[PDB]
Amino acid sequence: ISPAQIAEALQGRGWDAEIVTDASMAGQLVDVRPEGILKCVDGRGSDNTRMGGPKMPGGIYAIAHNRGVTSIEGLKQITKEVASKGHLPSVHGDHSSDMLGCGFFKLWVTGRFDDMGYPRPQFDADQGANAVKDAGGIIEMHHGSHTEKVVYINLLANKTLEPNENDQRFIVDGWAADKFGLDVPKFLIAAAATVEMLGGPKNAKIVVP
Ligand SMILES: [Zn+2]
Repeated sequence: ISPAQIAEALQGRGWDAEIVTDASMAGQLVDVRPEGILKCVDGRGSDNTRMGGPKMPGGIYAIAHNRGVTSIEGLKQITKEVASKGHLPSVHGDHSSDMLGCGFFKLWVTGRFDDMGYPRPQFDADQGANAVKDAGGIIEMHHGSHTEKVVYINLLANKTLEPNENDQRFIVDGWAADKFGLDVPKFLIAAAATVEMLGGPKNAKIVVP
C-alpha cells in the first residue's frame, strides 16, 4: 500500500491526511533498537525504559486482533514471536483505569470492533497482561491524560517516533505491520477506527522515505 493509497483510504473515512517528508521530521525520528518495546500508539508519557520500539494499537494486541487470535495461548505465541523477531513485546495499562487504561484493548474487549468483523478476545485485560508477562513480555503503565493532537503514520522501515507527553500525538508504525505479515490495509483501517472511537483527531500525517 502506497502513501497516496493510505491517505486516500483515510480521507474515505472522513479524515484529513497529508503526506510529509522524513526530513520534515528530522530531530524526531529514531532508529529502532531490538531492546525497545513494541508498544501502543498512545501519546502519553509512561514508565517505559525501553525506547526505540515500534508503535501499534494496543502494543502486541494489534497483531492478535489483525489475525483474529483471541485465546490466551495464541497471545503467548505472538509474544514469543515478537520477542524472537527483534522487539520486546508489550501491552499496557495506566494509573487511571489500571489495565483498562489501553483504549485499543478496551474497545476490543467491549466489542466496538464487532461490526468490522473482529472476534472478541477470550480474556479480560488483567488476564491478557498476565499472559504477556508470563510469556516474557513487558507490561507498560502510562500516566496522565490523553491530549493527542495528530496521528503520524510512519512508513520509514526500522524507524519510529517517540511519545511527547507535552505535545501529544498518536504514532502508528505502518511498516511494522508488513514485518509481521499482517493484512496492512486492514491494520491501518483498525488503527483509524481506534482513533475515531477514542474521540481522537481524524488528522493524519504520513511520513515517507
Ligand atoms: Zn493503548
